[PDB]
Amino acid sequence: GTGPIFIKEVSNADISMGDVATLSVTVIGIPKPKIQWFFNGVLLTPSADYKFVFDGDDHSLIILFTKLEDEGEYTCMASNDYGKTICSAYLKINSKGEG
Repeated sequence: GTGPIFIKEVSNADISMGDVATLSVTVIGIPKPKIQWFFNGVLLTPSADYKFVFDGDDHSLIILFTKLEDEGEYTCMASNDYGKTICSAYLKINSKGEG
């Protein structure tokens, strides 16, 4: 019965606008921790262009069809009966446009 531990924390990433953005972690703990993702501190929910996927101990956030507005600080939080643990990364979206 241990708190959650990030074996693999999220990494910063640089993406061109429109490409797929991914953030990945590996987490362990008993009971199996639950994963949540935040953008500049606000909870993200699954939708057509955000996928919350997992496989075993691995979790990923997948952002399809990125727009400049998706640039910012993404936080992974893992939670179980014995604690809560976070890690964060910066997603930079290199964009082209006109005012």
